[PDB]
Amino acid sequence: DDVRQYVVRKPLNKEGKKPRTKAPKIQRLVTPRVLQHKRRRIALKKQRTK
RNA sequence: UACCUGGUUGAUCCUGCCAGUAGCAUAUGCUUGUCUCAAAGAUUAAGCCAUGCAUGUCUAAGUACGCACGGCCGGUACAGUG
Repeated sequence: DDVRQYVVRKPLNKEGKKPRTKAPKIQRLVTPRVLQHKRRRIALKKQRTK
């Protein structure tokens, strides 16, 4: 199930500006970038043994 | 430039120290147009201190839901500045 689906969103309704909603940056979220970093670390191990 | 002048005796020479003389430091006095460098609360009290300042710091790369601002496109977690 998707954690990013269920984020607690915060409204923002101040006069003189457009009413908008903010959401936080989710931490400890698996993304392609952390997986790419993991692959890079294992690659560094590979070249060191070679 | 390895230089001298004077002072004891009625007069001569000498030992001898002193005064003058030149440099360096500090202080001070009088005077003082221009320009270039430039020391400067050590000496006496490592005495005592009013007030202000003398040490802070962010990149693409630790943490951003402060609308403090700010475009989306709209379920697009997080634009970006901060």
